[PDB]
Amino acid sequence: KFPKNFMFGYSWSGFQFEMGLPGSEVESDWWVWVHDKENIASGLVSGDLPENGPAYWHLYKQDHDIAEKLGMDCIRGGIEWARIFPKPTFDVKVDVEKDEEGNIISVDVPESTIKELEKIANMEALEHYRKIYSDWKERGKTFILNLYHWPLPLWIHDPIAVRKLGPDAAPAGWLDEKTVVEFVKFAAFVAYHLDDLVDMWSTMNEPNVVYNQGYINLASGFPPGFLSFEAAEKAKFNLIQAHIGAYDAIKEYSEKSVGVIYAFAWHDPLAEEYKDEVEEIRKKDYEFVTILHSKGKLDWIGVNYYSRLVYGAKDGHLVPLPGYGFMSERGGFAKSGRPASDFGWEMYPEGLENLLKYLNNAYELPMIITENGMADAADRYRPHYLVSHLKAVYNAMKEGADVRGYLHWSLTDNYEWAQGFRMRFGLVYVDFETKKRYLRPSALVSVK
Repeated sequence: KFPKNFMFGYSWSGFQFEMGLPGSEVESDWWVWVHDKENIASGLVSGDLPENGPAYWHLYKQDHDIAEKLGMDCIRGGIEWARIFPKPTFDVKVDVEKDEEGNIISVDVPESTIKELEKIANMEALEHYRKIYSDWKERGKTFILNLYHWPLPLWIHDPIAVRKLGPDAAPAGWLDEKTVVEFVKFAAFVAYHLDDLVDMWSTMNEPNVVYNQGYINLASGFPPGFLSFEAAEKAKFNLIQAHIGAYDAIKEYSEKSVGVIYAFAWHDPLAEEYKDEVEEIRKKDYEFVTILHSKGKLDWIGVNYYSRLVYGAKDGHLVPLPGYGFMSERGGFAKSGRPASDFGWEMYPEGLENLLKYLNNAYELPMIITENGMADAADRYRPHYLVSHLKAVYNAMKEGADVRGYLHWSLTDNYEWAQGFRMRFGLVYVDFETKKRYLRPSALVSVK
């Protein structure tokens, strides 16, 4: 048994879910990126398109109904910046204070600025977000809103251009210090308008995945797809600012818990001799969260756990080894003998149990499993994945970890970014031609 107040649910993100029937469609850096001819042709993206997705924007009522009757009481979803401000906000001026080193101290966004923003915002789309959030909230359920889930406005980031001409030649995204301010406006705008429907906030989702995959692991098919550690560091730095600033903006219009949602790989030493060196890596990997903790800008943490990384020696440097964790064979078995998801991600509930105790000891904050699931078209392993991983959470809690819920990823199949639709994470299958929902048997583990 889990505590009386422990929430069960799921999570969705705008890009992967909203689009699917005409009307839905929204220009963003990511959109352009998955439509780019060069990218599709070179195999760097699936060539699947998000406008062929599950169409949640229209079909949210059914999905909610399904989740409800599956006993779910909490959803964590998003709102898409590029959907709310298709047109730039730069001309709506705000007073911004900076120190010597070039840090952000404040960004005043009064009620009047919100009104000036209403003029150029898509209030049509905002109203639709209300309908969607209300549909769930008025059922007497909990909702968590996450402000950023990767796509940016085209007027913020043009990844094609950035890649061909370099960041000085186009809207550079999280490389332009300007982008942080505009995001802050966005945060305040959203707080002001939607707080009545939100129980808890998250400034952003997996920002570590964004800066690392976009500017270092080119193989990932993330934008803008060019190699530079300096770029990565800079993007990381501005994402930290964006969080801090958005935290202050939400607080100025809401009295609720604000946190962040983060990609927590569990790191494991192949051999006992590396144990120390691997803990050093844990620190570096989670540093993003460590930082925000130390500035007092985290009321809670969104844990997103899937698999692990195993480190060993190669030609003298210590690196993450193939055949383990996220680097296992797709639809096969890791070296450990654990099976892997269709994404080639090892099944490793142990990691989550270890992780939660690590994060509780390190931060002593309230946590929610804001993402946990697997790509399994066949529902071959999902049922065990679920039950094993819930057991892992339950164990961590017994040893003192403060965990207030679990949100699976996800209710329905959706658009797994550069991998298209071949990665299906849903407890509910979706026929992307008919947009029809059919539950996988694993969905009934949840009816409990």
